[PDB]
Amino acid sequence: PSPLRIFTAGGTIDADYRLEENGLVVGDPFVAEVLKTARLAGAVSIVALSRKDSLDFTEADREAIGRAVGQAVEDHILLTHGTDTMVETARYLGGLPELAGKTVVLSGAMVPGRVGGSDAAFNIGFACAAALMLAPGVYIAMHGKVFDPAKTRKNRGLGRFEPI
Amino acid sequence: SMAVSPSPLRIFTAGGTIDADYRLEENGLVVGDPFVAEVLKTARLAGAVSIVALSRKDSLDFTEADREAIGRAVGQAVEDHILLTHGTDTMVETARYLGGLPELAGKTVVLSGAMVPGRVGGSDAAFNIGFACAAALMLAPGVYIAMHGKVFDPAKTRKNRGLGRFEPI
Amino acid sequence: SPLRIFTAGGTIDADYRLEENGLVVGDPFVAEVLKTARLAGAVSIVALSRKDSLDFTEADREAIGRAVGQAVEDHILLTHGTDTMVETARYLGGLPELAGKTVVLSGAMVPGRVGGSDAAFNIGFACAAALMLAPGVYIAMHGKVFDPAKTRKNRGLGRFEPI
Amino acid sequence: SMAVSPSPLRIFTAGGTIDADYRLEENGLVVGDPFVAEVLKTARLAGAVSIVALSRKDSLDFTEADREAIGRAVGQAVEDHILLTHGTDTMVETARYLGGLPELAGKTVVLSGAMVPGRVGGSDAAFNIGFACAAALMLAPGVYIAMHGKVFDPAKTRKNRGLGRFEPID
Ligand SMILES: N[C@@H](CC(=O)O)C(=O)O
Ligand SMILES: N[C@@H](CC(=O)O)C(=O)O
Repeated sequence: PSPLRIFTAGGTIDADYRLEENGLVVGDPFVAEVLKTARLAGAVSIVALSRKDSLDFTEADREAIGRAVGQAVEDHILLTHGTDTMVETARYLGGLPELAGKTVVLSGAMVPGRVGGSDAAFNIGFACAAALMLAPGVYIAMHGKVFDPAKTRKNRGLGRFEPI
Repeated sequence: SMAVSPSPLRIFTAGGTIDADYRLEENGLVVGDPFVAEVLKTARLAGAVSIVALSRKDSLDFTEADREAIGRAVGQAVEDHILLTHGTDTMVETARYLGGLPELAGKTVVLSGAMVPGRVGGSDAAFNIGFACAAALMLAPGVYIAMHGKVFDPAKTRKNRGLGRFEPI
Repeated sequence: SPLRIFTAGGTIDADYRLEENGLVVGDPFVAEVLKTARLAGAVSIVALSRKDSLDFTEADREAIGRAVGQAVEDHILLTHGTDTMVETARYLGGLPELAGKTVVLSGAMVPGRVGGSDAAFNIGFACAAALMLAPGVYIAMHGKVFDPAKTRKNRGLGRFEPI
Repeated sequence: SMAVSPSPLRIFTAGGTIDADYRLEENGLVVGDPFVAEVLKTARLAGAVSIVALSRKDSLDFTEADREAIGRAVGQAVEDHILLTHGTDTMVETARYLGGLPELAGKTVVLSGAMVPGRVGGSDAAFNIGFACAAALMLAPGVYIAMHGKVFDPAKTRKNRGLGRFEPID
């Protein structure tokens, strides 16, 4: 496979329990736990960007994410991210000429990887393949399919991303 | 019409380490229920995936006749995107055989599995199932092995039993 | 001897809900642990509450006492939040109608449905305690037995400790 | 002085299904590292439990010699509360053997294990470890099997291989 760069921006996928909080915080990146047992053949590296809930991201934050992705010489990019503003980040990156040669896939999980019954590990496998296999562009890989960010919204009534 | 989600992927299960499960009776692992069905239960899929049983043999005990029946089931599917979960010991044999079937020419057919049973701690299974479902949807028509976060050409691949990996010839 | 298990909620039973963007008190985790415990003996589970123990009032503890008093069983396990486990245990230890019973409170500092949880160990340990201890009221946590009158939850330490 | 938590329990490990783990070399389960150590890492214990490896043979491979070596290790512990994790197939034989040693008269010695490996989904292991730790602390001196959420008298217990359960002899 082509070299894959993974950026971690936080989200439910990375949530972990803290006694002090009496609840979940955004913890260490769950993608690193999945890849530790994936027996990878190829070149993959993981970079920490942010440990935020995506609800708390500003236009400034999205701009910083785009410049960070442009710092990678890799042409295949996975960004793990909260689902609540995944569409906004993806649309923002889709507009950056500097990223036009890259395949950039955003993913995450509706249930924390550290909670029972999580979609995280499946989503990570699916999104790593998507980052390696899709043509240049910006995509959301969730629910075992590929979404066009310009034509996607998160439907909270369904608990899924859906096309517009 | 209101939007209908397609179900473009079909999964077949042929057993293998991925599906092993502990049985008191035997004091060890047997080939059990398909682990791929457990991963997809919590994957919050937009579509559905039809999962069909073909076999629960060890991939070491496959004959001509077993490989031929897998070819018919895959050939008869309406879907053009197919994942076959399978033992790793003879995954190359099965993949090479399916490569020779003109009836599969318009289909993307991916074989995958796991070096560690899904029901054992520290398993590659869930990652490999996500990666392989993506590969089955995104690769051009052909027959592939998706393992170790990469895609292998069956004609140019062997299983290294001692090293626990697929590798190039 | 027959064991009766009451569930009053707590961290042990927390589960994720998409609606909440976080944890809520979910179904009792003790039922998931006992499902695979291959039990030989008579055990039954009753739902009492799904609160964070922080929201428990005197009336809440009173309802819990009457429910335990409805059980003919002499071996009782109560799963519960850790934050007011001492208050509930002290209240039950004052009820003459429960004097013949061994009543053990337990729970977990990490939710059973979160990785790295003490829940399953705590449930095994507490079920043994409920069956093996003399009549009384006890907290079983950290692999030992606490006397409620002489115990506090030290949030700085993250453990129950003697006073 | 400031309060010191005692460590009144010692754990010995003799193998068994509880400790099984998958090995690619073998294309199956072997007796791996002691699973009790994994349970106690996340148990938030007040004390500290010393865990001592005695054996990794399958319980069916135990000799008289092996049982004797286990009795000498248990007898030499200073702790009066002892848990021995073990295979279920010959747990009764090891338990009966220990029950005959005068050296163990003042100790509460509990044998436990699991019908399903701790590293396999749906395992009884973690429950059984919590139960057995409590049993080793709370039971009077003697030798016991703690399985299925109850305490067995080794002299009046058999392993039902078919049902994967310990049962009384009535
Ligand atoms: N509030 C979370 C929701 C999620 O990731 O599913 C986030 O956007 O970070
Ligand atoms: N806040 C929780 C803490 C715990 O159970 O550990 C409760 O009392 O419900």
